[PDB]
Amino acid sequence: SGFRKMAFPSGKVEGCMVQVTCGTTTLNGLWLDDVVYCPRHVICTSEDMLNPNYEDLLIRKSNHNFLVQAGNVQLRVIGHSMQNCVLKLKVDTANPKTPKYKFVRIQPGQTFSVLACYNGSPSGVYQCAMRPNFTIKGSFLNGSCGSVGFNIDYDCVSFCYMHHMELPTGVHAGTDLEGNFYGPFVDRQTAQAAGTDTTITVNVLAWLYAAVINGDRWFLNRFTTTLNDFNLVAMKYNYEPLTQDHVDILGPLSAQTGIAVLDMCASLKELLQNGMNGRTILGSALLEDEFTPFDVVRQCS
Amino acid sequence: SGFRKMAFPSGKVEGCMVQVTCGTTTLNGLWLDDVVYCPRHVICTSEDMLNPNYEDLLIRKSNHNFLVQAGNVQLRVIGHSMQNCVLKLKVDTANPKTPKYKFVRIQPGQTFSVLACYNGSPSGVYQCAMRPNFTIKGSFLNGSCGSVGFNIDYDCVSFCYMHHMELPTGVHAGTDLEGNFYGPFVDRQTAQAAGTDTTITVNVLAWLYAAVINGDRWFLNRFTTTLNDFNLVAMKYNYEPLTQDHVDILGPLSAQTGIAVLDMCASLKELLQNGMNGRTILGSALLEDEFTPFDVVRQCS
Ligand SMILES: FC(F)(F)c1ccc2[nH]c([C@H]3CCNC3)nc2c1
Ligand code: NA
Repeated sequence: SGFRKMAFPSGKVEGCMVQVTCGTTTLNGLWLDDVVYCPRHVICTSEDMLNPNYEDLLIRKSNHNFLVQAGNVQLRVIGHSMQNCVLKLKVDTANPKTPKYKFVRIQPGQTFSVLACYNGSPSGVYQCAMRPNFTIKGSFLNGSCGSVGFNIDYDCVSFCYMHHMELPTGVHAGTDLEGNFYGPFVDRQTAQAAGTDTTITVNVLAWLYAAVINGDRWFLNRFTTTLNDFNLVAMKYNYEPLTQDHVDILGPLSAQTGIAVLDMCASLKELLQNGMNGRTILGSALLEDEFTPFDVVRQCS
Repeated sequence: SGFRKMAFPSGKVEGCMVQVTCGTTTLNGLWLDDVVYCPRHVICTSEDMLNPNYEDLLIRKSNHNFLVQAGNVQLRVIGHSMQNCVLKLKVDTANPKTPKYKFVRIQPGQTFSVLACYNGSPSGVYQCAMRPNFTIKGSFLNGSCGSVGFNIDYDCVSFCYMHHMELPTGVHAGTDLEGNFYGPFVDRQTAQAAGTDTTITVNVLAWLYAAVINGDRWFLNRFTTTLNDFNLVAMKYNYEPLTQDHVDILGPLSAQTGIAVLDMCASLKELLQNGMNGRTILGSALLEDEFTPFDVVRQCS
C-alpha cells in the first residue's frame, strides 16, 4: 500500500553527469558515448545573453575553451558543434558508464524524473510533469543548468529534458536533448513568462484511481456522465479537455476498480463543483495531476 | 526557485540491491562488502509468522539454503548470523560497487530517501520521514521487504532503514541496519497497531521558513507566543511538542529570514486556527511536515 511521488532510480543517469565550464560560467553536461551535451548558453557572458548570436559566439571559441570534468578526471574536448539550443562537445574518451538510451521528446502531461545537479555533481532527484504550458515546477538553484529529465522503460534511459532557465514565476523551461525548447521560450535574457497553466485532467483521474486502489473511496458516487458534459466542466475549471484517447488510456484502471472513466469523471465533476468538503485524498487537499495513468499502474503493480 | 520533495540520487544504493530467496520467499537484500543484509523473516514459512522462533528456524538452515542473486550473478553464501531482526549473510564475493557507507539510527522527524525494490531490482526512489509514531508513510507492494532508506552526505551513504512490514493502517515499519525496529513493532504477524500519529512541528516550521525564503509571506502576523503557549495550542491539533532543541535547530533559518522562531510559531498557531482560506504555501494546501531544517537549508540556502 501507499502512494508517493516516485522517481526512477537515478543511477544510470548519475554516471553520465559531468561538469562543463566555459570562461567563468559553469554548469552540468550529459556525457554519452563520446559526446557531452549541455545548454549552448554556456558560451555566453552577461552581455552576450542580452542578445546572443550563438553561431558567431561559438566560432570564436575553440576546443580548449571548454573545461569538461567527469568527477576528478578531466575530459579533453576534440570537437564542438551546435544542435538547436544544446551544444555538443566531442570528447576523446567515451563514457564507460553510458547506458542504453534514447533521446525522446515528451508531451505536456507526461511525467519524468529530474536529476538536479550542481558542478556536474548529482544532488537530488524528483518527479516532474511537463505542464500543459510547457514549463515544469522543478527545484533548481544557480548551478543546475544542464540537469536532465528522463524515464526508464526497460533497461533503456529515455532522455527527455535538459534544464536551461528559470522563469520569473519560479518555474522552469528547457529543451529536449536535441535542443528544441519545450514551450515558446528562447535562451536569452529577455522578458519571458509562463503562459496560463491548466490542470492535466487524465492525470487527476489516474490519481483518483490510485486513491481508490489505496482505500480512499469517499468521493465516488452513483452518477456517470459524458465527455461533452464533463469537458464543459473541465473548461470551466481550467482543466485540459478529456479526450477519447484519455478514456482508453485509463482503461486498465477502470477495469481494475470497476469505476468507469465517465463514472469517475462524475466524481471529479462533483469535486470541482463542491470542493473536497474538508476531506483529503491520498493525503492531499489538492487534486494531484502529476501522475500519469502509467505512473499509477506501475506503482500499484 | 521551486520547492520539491527531493530524494537523494539512488545510484550508490542501486549497486547494492540483491535478491534473497529462502524456500519460496523472495525479498531484497543490501550487499555491502562481503555481507548481505535482509529482514530475518525471509526464513519464516506460512505457519511461522504468528510466533516464529527465529533462533530455531535459523539453526536449521545451511548456507546453501540462501540463494543470493546480484543481477544475473548468483552469490555464494559462506555464513549467516542474525543480528536483532536482520539476517547477515556472508557471501564469498565482496560487492565491488560498495560505496562509502555507515549505519545510523534516526530519530522521529528525520527524513531519508527510500529505494523501493522488488526481486533485488530497484523500482523507484522517493523521500520519507520517520513519523513520531515510528512508522513511515511509504509506497510498498508485496515483494519490497529489504528495501532500504538512506541519506547521502558528501558521497557517504548513511543507511538508516530497512523495510520489514506494512501495518493494517497502510503505513510501514522497519529496522535500522542493526536490525533494531523503530518503535514498538515486532516481526510477528500478531495484531499490533501504530500509535496515533502527530505532525512533526519542527519540520512544519522549517518549511514555513522555506516559504519565506522563496518569497511567500502572507501567513506571517504581528504576534509572538511563548514556547509553552505555542505547545499548549499545538497539542490540540495533534502536533508534536516543540522543544528548546527544536528552537535552537531553527536558529539559522530564523536568522536567514529575520523571523524569530517564536514569531514563526505564532504564524503556525494562526494557520492552524484559520486554515489557509484557499491559498497555498509552496504549492500545497496543507502544512508540510516532511522537510527538516537541514533539508530546507540544503535545498534553498
Ligand atoms: F535565459 C537563459 F538563456 F537561460 C539565460 C539567462 C541569463 C543568463 N546568464 C548566464 C551566465 C552569464 C552571466 N551569468 C551566467 N547564462 C544565462 C542564461
Ligand atoms: Na460515479
